[PDB]
Amino acid sequence: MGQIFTVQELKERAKVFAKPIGASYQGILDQLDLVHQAKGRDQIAASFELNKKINDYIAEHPTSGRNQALTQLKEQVTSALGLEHHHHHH
Repeated sequence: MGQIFTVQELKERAKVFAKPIGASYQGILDQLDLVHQAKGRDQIAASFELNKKINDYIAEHPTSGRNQALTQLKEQVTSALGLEHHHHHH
């Protein structure tokens, strides 16, 4: 809340409705804490990388107002690593 979104705090808002645990999806939360490993302009510059790619979250659930927070919030730090949204044909 001070600056970078906390993983525990995200779970509260991300709780929405009781849903199955992704387990492997938790990687999205490790980015918040991991961002502490990168340093210099590369760390923050990463913030602009996933930023655009995160726009996908809105496209997936644009009807939800929560995406506005996750999109903008994650775009700050989660992107701070530029993990590049993974996708495949299916």
